[PDB]
Amino acid sequence: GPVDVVFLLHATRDNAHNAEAVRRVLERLVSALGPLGPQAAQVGLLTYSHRPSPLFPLNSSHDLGIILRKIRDIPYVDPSGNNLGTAVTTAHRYLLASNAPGRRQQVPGVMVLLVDEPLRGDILSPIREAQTSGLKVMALSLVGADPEQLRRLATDPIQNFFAVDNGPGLDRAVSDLAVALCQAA
Ligand SMILES: [Mg+2]
Ligand SMILES: [Mg+2]
Repeated sequence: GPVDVVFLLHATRDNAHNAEAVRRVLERLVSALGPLGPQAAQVGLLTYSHRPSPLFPLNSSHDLGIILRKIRDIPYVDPSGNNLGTAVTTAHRYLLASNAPGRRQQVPGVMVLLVDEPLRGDILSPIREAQTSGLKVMALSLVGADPEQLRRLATDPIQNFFAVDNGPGLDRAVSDLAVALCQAA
């Protein structure tokens, strides 16, 4: 069935060296959603440093080729910063809210969190409010992240996946999340 998915990525000059690995991850996750279309899957994207950067809304395009180029051209230019909290809030207010561009009513909304560093500041309040508004929150913790942080948010439990390494550990986590996304519709 139809689904509105918005991915949240940590993107700075500090983790620019992992951009290609993350791109391949996102490609698999976008594939997991099935055909893109106004009556099918939609994808939005926001990145975060200390500040949030919405890159494109759910209805920016249904052309898979264009969407993947946008992902390819994600700016990794910002200074150091890992403010996931404000990112969640911004993605909610401007990309997944009922009034957001391309957001479809009676369609499940999903917020997918990519994390690769220990989290600073409050994430509990933004995530809880996203859940309360009816959004499904999922998180992929990449190598470098603290795997316990997004597991101890007690708000409803999150579907968490942790890459214990950048190899098979990563592959398993991504596959598990891909299955989880397929079921979210
Ligand atoms: Mg083209
Ligand atoms: Mg950083």
